[PDB]
Amino acid sequence: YLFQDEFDGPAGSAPDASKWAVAKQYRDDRRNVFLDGKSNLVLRAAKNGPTYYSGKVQSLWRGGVGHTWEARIKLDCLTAGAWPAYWLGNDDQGEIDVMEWYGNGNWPSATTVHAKEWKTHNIAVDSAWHTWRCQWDEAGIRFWKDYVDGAQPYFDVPASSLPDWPFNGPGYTVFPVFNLAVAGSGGGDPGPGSYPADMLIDWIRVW
Ligand SMILES: [Mg+2]
Repeated sequence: YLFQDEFDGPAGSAPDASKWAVAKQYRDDRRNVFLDGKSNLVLRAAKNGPTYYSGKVQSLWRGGVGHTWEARIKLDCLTAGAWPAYWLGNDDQGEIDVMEWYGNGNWPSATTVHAKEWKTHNIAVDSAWHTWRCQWDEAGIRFWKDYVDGAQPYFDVPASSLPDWPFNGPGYTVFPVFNLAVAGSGGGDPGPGSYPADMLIDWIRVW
């Protein structure tokens, strides 16, 4: 693999500090961002009195065009207020939102490519383990859920379809992000929700 983390390690420990920056409400607290000892990174949103704390990690590694990206994710957080997301970010222009689920009761879970000009596709996601695959090459960006050899992508965004396509710029790269947001537009009010809520990631691989 060009980049991977299998999130192996003792229960309660931090994700690999050579690969991830833990967002510092997000906090760098092992109660909210921790390896579970069973090969998963856990991002946990928890209520501390009136206040919610949760977790987010950003990859220190950035990858460019021509690769396939896949993560295995379990959403134990499909509740009001919660907003789990797996995305490939860029500081400047563009974003690949591989998988988002919204706790606001209004927006369907979806995959979205942003050029600046965006394309979105609704996805179903429940609380079971699923894999989420993104191939991003010169010609476009396409996606699979629970890939098996020869499966067709559920969503294909040709580079040509978005005139302001940033992704073929020289040296353009993206960083993987996993986060479990609470409230905001996508999460809605967490009051009626069930906390603590967990987003689990078994692995991310890029090749
Ligand atoms: Mg693992």
